[PDB]
Amino acid sequence: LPKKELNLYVGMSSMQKKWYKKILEKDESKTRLLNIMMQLRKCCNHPYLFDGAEPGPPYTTDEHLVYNAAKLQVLDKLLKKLKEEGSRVLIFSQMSRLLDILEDYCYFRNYEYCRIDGSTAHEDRIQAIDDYNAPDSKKFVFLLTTRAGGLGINLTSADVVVLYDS
DNA sequence: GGAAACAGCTATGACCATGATTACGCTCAGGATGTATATATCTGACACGTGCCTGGAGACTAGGGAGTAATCCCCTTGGCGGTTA
Repeated sequence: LPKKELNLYVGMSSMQKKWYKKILEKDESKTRLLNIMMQLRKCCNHPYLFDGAEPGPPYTTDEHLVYNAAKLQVLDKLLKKLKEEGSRVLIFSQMSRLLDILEDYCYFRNYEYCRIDGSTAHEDRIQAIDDYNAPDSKKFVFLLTTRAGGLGINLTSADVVVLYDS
């Protein structure tokens, strides 16, 4: 059985277009751009990563996060579809900090999962893998990094794997 | 009927409360003192004219400092992963 591949070209969120211009035109201000590569990469990845895109002193946790994000709207659609389809999904990303927001947004949707990140533990890696690969595991999603997570482990219990970033 | 025993009354001392007195401080008094003020008058120093002259300001040439292009490559940068003190 082969594998399918689709590249979900989604438009960059209009809400963060303010800050994306604020990065291109150097408009928010008075910070580093020593690696314009990464700065645009983080804005390409997620807006709240720039330390002030989340204005709330209580830091509200609601649909605004998926609202202000370009990708998570398609993610929310695909998570709803794959939940009914029973697809056991794996998510890969580069920024461990971004995964915190996904961990927070996983809490919002109340999914079971296990978060493996660079330098979590030794026994925690084993146990989180076991719970995810446990038979009939309801851990519908699985947070994982890119350069720390997928270098030899087998996840045949899963079928669909999604990249947040390239 | 007498003696003991207890109870109540009385007085006195003790202790606390109030009144006065005093002393000390201070804040007014008042004196002492030293300071500001004004004024009228010297006077020396600062400002200004005069003369002069030599640096300043052009005027002119020439030759390499500075300026730019192109090139490159090494290095700083940043995020992570995983340790541990």
